[PDB]
Amino acid sequence: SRHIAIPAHRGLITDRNGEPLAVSTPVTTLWANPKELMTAKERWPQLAAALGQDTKLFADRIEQNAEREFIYLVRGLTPEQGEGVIALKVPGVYSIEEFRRFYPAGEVVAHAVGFTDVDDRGREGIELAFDEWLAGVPGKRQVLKDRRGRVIKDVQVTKNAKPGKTLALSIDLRLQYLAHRELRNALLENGAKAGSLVIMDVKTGEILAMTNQPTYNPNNRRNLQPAAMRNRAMIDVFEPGSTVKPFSMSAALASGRWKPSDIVDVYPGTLQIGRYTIRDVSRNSRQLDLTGILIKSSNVGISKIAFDIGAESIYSVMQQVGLGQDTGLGFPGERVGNLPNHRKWPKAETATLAYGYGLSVTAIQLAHAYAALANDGKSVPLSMTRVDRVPDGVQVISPEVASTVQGMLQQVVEAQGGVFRAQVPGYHAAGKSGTARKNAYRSLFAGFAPATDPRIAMVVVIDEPSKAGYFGGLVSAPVFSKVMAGALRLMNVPPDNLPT
Ligand SMILES: *C(=O)[C@@H](NC(=O)/C(=N\OC)c1csc(N)n1)[C@@H]1N=C(C(=O)O)C(=C)CS1
Repeated sequence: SRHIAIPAHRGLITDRNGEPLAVSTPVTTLWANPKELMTAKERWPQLAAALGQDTKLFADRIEQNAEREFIYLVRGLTPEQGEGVIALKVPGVYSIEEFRRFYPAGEVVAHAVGFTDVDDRGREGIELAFDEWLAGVPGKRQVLKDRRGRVIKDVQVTKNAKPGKTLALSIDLRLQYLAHRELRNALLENGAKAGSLVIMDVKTGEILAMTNQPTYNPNNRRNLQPAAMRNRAMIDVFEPGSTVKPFSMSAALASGRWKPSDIVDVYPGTLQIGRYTIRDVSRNSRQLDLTGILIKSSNVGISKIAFDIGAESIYSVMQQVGLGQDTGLGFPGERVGNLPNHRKWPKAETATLAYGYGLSVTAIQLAHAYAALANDGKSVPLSMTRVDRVPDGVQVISPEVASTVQGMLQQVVEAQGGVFRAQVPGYHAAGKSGTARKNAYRSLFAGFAPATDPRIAMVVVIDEPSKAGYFGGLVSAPVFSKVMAGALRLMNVPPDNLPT
């Protein structure tokens, strides 16, 4: 009276410049027909020894499967060892060439690229998200096999196997390597638990780099730490704190009620709402301008503006920029987080929202929001694939307001008492630091550069540094500076810190 398969070649994954990130490698699979093996039991020990398996257990397996016409012996071998096994001429042993992925960049892009399971199907990262694109379609062979199950003849092919298609990611391996190295070093210098760093192109929406620590070698899937396998930029939610204040400020400027030169009274550094007390870390301020509120990261100052303008305006900005919103990336394990909403906002939620307490975002969401702000208020859809034709953006923040806030974030980095460690020598940079209290802290910095014409947005999240420095401007700001400094030269962006 059979229907055997023709493996499809799994589609190549490259970075944006064509560097291979996931490559299908030929392997040899060996299967057997126990009906033939039963006629050649004397050959089994030599075959067993060559496969690794135990002599008596392997013999027990065949004796147990004597009546079956197909069984698997082994599925992953090099074609070097596959040819060595084939040369034994054992009756009933047949071979099939399959594919197993190899990841040339390994740990550098393990979380973004992801990996494949035993069936060459996508399980994590891009491999999973674009499995349909990458997998291709297996084919159906037909062969004449007699009563013994011996493949005697080849009668027909029922379906032709179609290879998967190539996919170019948005990731720039040069930028990915830099962010990976700098984030790892920063975690070691701070003795931190974990970290994430994302770089995005503000003009096209492309994710140029996305790294997390700890990472793993997807070529070493020796069943490592599941926790280490977490793509934190997409699956871990956190309260963004001060890094969300530029969006609260954007709502204030768009309200018509506030200008940067306006003053807010933040004395004595605390603000009471019933049983709840809002508190600033530095409580030696009285009058602060809107830029000063961001520089000093005054929670009181941002709260007073929020009460004046209303939480609805702030909620609308944070929602439209994507905080706690679906990214559209289609990553099955990716987290949306949560953006609290109310019909009538009470005072406590208005203040906490404006200073980012009780909100849940991802590092990718936080970065995308900063990308929209940097892109004069236009939100460009997120993309993990190279973008050749840029989709239309949505104007989420008015150009004037976004431009004004950009200037304010530049003063945060450049002005007296600002986050000078986030300065990117040679360029004008802008950003906002954050420190979230979980005696353990999370240190954040989000920003963009060059301020004169933003090109790149970046988010640096370091979880639980355990050394002396713990402020976002101390722990995460230097990482932004180091990575931003390298990324601008790697993209050949002209330095904008020039003389007047
Ligand atoms: C801004 O992020 C703000 N941080 C906080 O208010 C919090 N803890 O203070 C240490 C917080 C917000 S949500 C949560 N669970 N905890 C001020 N920002 C910074 C900064 O690093 O930018 C400071 C200079 C100190 S606190």
